[PDB]
Amino acid sequence: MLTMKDIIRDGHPTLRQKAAELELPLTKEEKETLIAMREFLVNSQDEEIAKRYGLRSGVGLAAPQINISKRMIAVLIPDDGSGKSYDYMLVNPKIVSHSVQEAYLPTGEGCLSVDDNVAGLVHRHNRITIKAKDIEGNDIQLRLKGYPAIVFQHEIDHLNGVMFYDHIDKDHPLQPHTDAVEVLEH
Ligand SMILES: CCCCC[C@H](CC(=O)NO)C(=O)N[C@H](C(=O)N1CCC[C@H]1CO)C(C)C
Ligand SMILES: [Zn+2]
Repeated sequence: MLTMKDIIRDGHPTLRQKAAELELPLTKEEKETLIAMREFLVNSQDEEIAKRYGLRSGVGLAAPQINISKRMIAVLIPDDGSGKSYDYMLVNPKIVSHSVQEAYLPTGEGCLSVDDNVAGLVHRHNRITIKAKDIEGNDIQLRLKGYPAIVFQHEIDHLNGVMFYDHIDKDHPLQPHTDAVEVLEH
């Protein structure tokens, strides 16, 4: 069972490296790792379990965050009320296309590897199309918008050694870009 002790903190060199592409099929160890990454999110979102193991609630996790420099991510965004939910374990995810229009969460973003909050808007693409493989090597192509698009971009960034605060404007951190879409926290 993965817990906060497995999540490396900001400053660790692995978080700034470029994660390595995965060869398909994945080995048994890599599959178990990806499943455990997803299980971590599940547990983090369970009030009782998260309390018992002092887990910080999260909706996404990238292999580099547990010191594994491989291009694998897990996203677990619960139903927001629209009936839409996102439960994906992706291998070699890549954004193949995206909108020019940007989007951002009004209160900024948080990271499991970053202990203290960092104020500032993180502008990302409002719409993206991702191609990736699933845990069994099959093909997956997602068309995402708004909140989920932001979460997947946050995770993919980890695979390229990019941290959310890298996007924050030094001078005007809370100034939304022209025509950027404000995404309600959901
Ligand atoms: C904008 C991108 C969001 C997805 C990623 C992050 C987790 C992370 O560090 N991934 O690499 C997350 O879940 N962050 C948390 C988060 O913002 N959450 C988790 C559940 C609901 C929501 C609001 O608190 C925080 C509090 C650590
Ligand atoms: Zn993060």
